[PDB]
Amino acid sequence: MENFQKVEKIGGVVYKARNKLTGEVVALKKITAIREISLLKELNHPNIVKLLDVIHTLYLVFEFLHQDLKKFMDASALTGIPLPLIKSYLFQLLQGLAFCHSHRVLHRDLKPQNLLINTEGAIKLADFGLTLWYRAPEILLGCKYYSTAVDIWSLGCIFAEMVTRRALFPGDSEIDQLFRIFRTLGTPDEVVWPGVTSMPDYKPSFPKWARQDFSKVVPPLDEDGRSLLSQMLHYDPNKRISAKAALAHPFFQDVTKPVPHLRL
Ligand SMILES: CC(=O)Nc1nccc(-c2c(C)nc3ccccn23)n1
Repeated sequence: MENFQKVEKIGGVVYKARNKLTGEVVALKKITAIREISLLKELNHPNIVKLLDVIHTLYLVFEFLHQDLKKFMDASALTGIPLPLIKSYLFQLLQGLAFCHSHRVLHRDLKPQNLLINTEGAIKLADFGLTLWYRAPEILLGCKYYSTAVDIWSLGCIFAEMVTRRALFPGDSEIDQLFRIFRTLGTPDEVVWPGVTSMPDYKPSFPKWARQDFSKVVPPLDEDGRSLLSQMLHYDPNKRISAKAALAHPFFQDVTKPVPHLRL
């Protein structure tokens, strides 16, 4: 760590830093684990933040990117992110997740704060392999052996927030999170989700709300985009669309790679 000069606090704790002798600016994270971290160094992809070095002496040295998606959404709040720029970001994240998922690795806590962007129009996943708003309902209902579907759920909540400029399900506790999901998509039962009533934290006493129309939940989104969102938010994890199959959805027929307007 004598080889690094802390520039500033970025957001254990994460620091922007300069390799005192090398030229690189980098993002430095101060934290069976050692072996797990060694499997991540080899998990390299254009939509995954690069893990440069693992220093057990345990610090993690990542590639640096200049902005997170949460701050970018706040700066675009007045006018909103142009739809072609929303569509490009979703397409790329789906590529990232498809990659992770084919090597059996989950993210588990996806959110706007850990999604990083550059001037080139690229978007990357961070915290891979290491707020309740983006949490999948199987996690809330006590399933202990949850699947890659938990990430697809989280990415759909994020898709929706970009389009509407509001958080889809902004809960401040586990039961609040759950009841907001229920009020929008209807309380789940054995019809839509087989096995649901025999989950560790399921209660037969849950209120029974009815489902709302998707044209109400994300109005300005066109029909292809609303179709894909409803398959990313299916209650049953085995019905939820996989990353690979979402990439072939007709929503991405006309996809491009626009450049964003970033003020750094
Ligand atoms: C502006 C910015 O956050 N850049 C950046 N580059 C690379 C990595 C990270 C990073 C990593 C590795 N973990 C977290 C957690 C929260 C926010 C950013 N990060 N952050």
